[PDB]
Amino acid sequence: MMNEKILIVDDQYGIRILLNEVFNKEGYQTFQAANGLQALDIVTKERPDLVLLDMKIPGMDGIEILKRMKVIDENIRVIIMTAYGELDMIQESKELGALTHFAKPFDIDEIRDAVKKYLPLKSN
Repeated sequence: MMNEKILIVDDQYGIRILLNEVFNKEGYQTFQAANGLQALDIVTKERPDLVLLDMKIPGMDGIEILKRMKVIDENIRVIIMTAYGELDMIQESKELGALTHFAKPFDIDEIRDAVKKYLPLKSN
């Protein structure tokens, strides 16, 4: 316990400001990205333990991005965000290296709850 680097990977604007302000006051230094390529760049200059991959990006599937994250360090918690039902490679995704897979529309309460339950942060 002694760090809090998060990386929000996504292109659609809007949610990037929700996870930012929320993880901003809560006490988390999250960043912003888009193409998996960038997510890796910041992951190498920051090496965050929480990586959010949005499969709703208009370009490619982050599925491969994760494979690269775990390959670097199996001790890297990387969450995902896609359909909240049709499990398309979501059940196996975690098996490789993905805590859980949120979806949209999601609730800032369930997001700050799981994250706060995963990584430890100044509380009380």
